[PDB]
Amino acid sequence: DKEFQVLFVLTILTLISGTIFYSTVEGLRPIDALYFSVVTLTTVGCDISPQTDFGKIFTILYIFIGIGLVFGFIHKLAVNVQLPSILS
Amino acid sequence: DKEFQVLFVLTILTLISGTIFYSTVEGLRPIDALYFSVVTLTTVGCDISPQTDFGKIFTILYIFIGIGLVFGFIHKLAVNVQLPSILS
Amino acid sequence: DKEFQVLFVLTILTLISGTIFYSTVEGLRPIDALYFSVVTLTTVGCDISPQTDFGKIFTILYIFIGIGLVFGFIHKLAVNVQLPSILS
Amino acid sequence: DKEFQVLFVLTILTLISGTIFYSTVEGLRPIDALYFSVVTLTTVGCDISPQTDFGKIFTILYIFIGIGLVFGFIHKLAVNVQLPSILS
Ligand SMILES: [Ba+2]
Ligand SMILES: [Ba+2]
Ligand SMILES: [Rb+]
Ligand SMILES: [Rb+]
Repeated sequence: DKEFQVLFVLTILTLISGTIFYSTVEGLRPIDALYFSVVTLTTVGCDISPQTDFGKIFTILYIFIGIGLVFGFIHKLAVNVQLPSILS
Repeated sequence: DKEFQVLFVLTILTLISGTIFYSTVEGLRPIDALYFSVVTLTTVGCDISPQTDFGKIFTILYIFIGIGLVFGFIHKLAVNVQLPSILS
Repeated sequence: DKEFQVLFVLTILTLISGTIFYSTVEGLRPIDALYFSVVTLTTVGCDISPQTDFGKIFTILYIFIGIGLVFGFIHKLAVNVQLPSILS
Repeated sequence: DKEFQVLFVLTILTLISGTIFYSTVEGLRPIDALYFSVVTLTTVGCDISPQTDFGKIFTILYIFIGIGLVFGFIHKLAVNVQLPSILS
């Protein structure tokens, strides 16, 4: 699907931005930065929190911007891929 | 859009109320109070929990009143604003 | 509203059940048990986790049963109360 | 219902996969592995985070694949089963 493709690409770019930011500013390992971005944007959350004020401000903006996109991608993956394969 | 503007203003006022409350009652720094309000209303959560009973009661009420508004704002941002990707 | 009334009553009974359970089995203070039930059923989550296996099993069942009801109540409070008052 | 049964079976299989994985890779007790899978897929979250990189990668993928199915099961339970309250 085309819109699923654009949602996938935007989700990947968002997770890449989060990885880069949290590895630079918060000094996380790249895998830890990626995990934090993922559990944050899916609203799972973890015991980790940003320590710098820049990290906290960016996390607020990142949450507000990326929750909608990550969950649009999850919803489209569920409704246009997972449902037909289940029907099979 | 107008409804988007109402939702933005209400979200800002809700986060301001949360910031003021958690900086007064829970003694958090204002940036920390804002971060806690944001991660609470978006259901992300963090390792911080209110220590006073007043903080806990206010958080229960704050969750129930503000989750709907915050996620309405996120949805309207993602749909009525976050679609310039249609310029694909 | 009638269905809003039944959703409110069911949410109150669910939070009461959670308060009683987590104050007895997990030894929490009643306010702490109520706060844990609230942040759990709204998927906010907190740093607290049940220590007993009974608490963990009950929490799994409680999550699955009460997320749908708590969020039906939140959705109805947003759509049948908050929206018209906003329009005013 | 039949779709409810498919969703229940898929949810059980997903939680079983999560239990097995988190008990092997992360060394959790089986009850703890099941609890972590449940609170992760429902987006509640807990103070536990995977310690191995394999655990983190698997959790990212597990979140993205299972959130849709788990919440479809919760919705179908709450709507097609949790309405005997209509006997009001
Ligand atoms: Ba959620
Ligand atoms: Ba948490
Ligand atoms: Rb959540
Ligand atoms: Rb959470």
